[PDB]
Amino acid sequence: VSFSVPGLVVEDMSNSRWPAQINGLVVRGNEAQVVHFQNGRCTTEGTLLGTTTLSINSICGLRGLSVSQASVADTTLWLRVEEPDGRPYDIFGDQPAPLGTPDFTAVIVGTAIRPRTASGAYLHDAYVDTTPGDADFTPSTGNTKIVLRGGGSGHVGQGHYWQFRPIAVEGGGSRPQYQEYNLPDYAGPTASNHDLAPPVAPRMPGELLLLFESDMPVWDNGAGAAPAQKIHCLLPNEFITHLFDLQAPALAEAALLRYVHPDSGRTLFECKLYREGYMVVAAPAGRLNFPLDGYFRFDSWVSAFYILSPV
Amino acid sequence: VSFSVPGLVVEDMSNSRWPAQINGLVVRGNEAQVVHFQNGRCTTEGTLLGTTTLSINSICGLRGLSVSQASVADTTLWLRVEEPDGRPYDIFGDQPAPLGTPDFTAVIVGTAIRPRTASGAYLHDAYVDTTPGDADFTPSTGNTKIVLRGGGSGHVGQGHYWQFRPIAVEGGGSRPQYQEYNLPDYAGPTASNHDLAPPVAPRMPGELLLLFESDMPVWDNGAGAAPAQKIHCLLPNEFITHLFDLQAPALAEAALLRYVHPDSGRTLFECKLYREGYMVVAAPAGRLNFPLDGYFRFDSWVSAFYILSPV
Repeated sequence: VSFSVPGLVVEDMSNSRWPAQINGLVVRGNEAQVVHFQNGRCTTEGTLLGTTTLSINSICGLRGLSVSQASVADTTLWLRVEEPDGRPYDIFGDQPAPLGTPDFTAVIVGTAIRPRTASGAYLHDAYVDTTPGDADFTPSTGNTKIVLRGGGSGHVGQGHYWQFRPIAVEGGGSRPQYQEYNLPDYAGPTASNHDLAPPVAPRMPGELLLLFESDMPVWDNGAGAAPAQKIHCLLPNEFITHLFDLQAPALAEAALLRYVHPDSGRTLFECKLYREGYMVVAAPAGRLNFPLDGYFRFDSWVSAFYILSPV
Repeated sequence: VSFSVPGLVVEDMSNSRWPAQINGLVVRGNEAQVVHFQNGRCTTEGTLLGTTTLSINSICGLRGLSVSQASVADTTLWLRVEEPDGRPYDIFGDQPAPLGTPDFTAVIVGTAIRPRTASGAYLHDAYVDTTPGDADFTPSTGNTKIVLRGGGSGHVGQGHYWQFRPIAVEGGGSRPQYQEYNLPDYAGPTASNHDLAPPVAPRMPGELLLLFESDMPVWDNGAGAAPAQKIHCLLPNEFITHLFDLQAPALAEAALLRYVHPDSGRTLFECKLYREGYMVVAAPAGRLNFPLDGYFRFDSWVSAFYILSPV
């Protein structure tokens, strides 16, 4: 099975850690805070890592049956978290948390949805505090607290299917910081994470990480004064489903991709997609000024010592 | 280029008319209301139709710069609608509306997001009325009205980028009906649609349309008593990106697909994926009781006269 990557243009592809179209290519330096994403992790052989799900609508989300607080105006909803496909979460499996689980610290704003209930469907404005300041964010041990913002009492009784779908993160001076490179405490403050997908840090001199950027919407209680945010990922969802479906074995350490721009009728830059599932370019940190109506094309398997042409 | 379909399991794939995982396979008879979807339309040769976009996060949404009402407590947002990629919408092109535009009539509840503006990012609870009752739904002529529910004044000034992201449809006695098979008036109640993707109506006797189904969340002002809903599409997004990227010529009228279930170690049913971009089965109308951890496999090109084994 020969290796290949999708021929879809960048602006048509979606973020693997957040529901947003890709609207930028940026290069990240070798910062103190190491990339350690749990979502959007796939090898070139199509091995999903961490909490990576192929189910796009399940990304950075939580889902499962409502339970009582004992068994574990704002109203708290308590979920027994499960996998996107409806099957139970394996506490002692080799995932840090259920697939799709948020992989960063912030207060994630979204909607709590109760879509199948016989008495009637229900939804409500909600948020999930994923920071260590929330002792109840413990999806690694089977439960999470979701806060229905300004209502929901009488609607959170046990025994019902719920989804939390993300819309934004909180911003503003009084509110907890959004830190996309800071992993949450999946088992809460009192216990440790386990089975994390490995850190991502380019080993070769001159090669810096290429990240796919999206806009991150911000909630600030109707003010509209908090500063705009972004969120990044190693690979678009379409790369991930493609690699998964393909299962091509890696013939070298990295796959040389060229970024082709039909309107220019030529290659704009080249990059290496390492077996471990991340891209690098020979370029300094910062935003790449290239049109996003171009696509990646697999040209060759190369060694780790293949020297990239400067971007 | 040989034809193939994705080998991904159904429960991993996503609705091409709505942001939701697929969670059902249903069969639809030949009712008075003919399937006429504008989203989720792609041929087996990878040709996109209607308003079908590859940008998953753009589906059933609106986006573009804010304009003044003149140029065209609740606060009305007026958009100059554009394409998902940021390029202008071609009023006199061959789409009924910009790509991803909602293709049914309802009141679609969602979030109006102003995510990049320098003075500060903003968002608010919003809705878009796509029924003929809203004369201001005219994306065919370049403008749509989005209603910010219970606020937003002072934030809707001209010259800013906005997105409306769908969450649910309204339900409950006093509210306009959700009709997923009823096309909207793209040019408003006083003008005609143009360039619609063609109707979907199986020609062969005994063959009925197979649809991929998802849950449709319902907003009913926090009551939680409105009946639960569904939404359907002809092909999941993962099929659509696969067909687009592939561009494989059709060799007959239809591709015989087998639904393979690894756990059962056998084919569960078969179907015909017509070139026009829809699947049929030899089965009566209603829900298909099959596990959704199976996948489709292309086995052969067949004539329209190929007789399907009953499901």
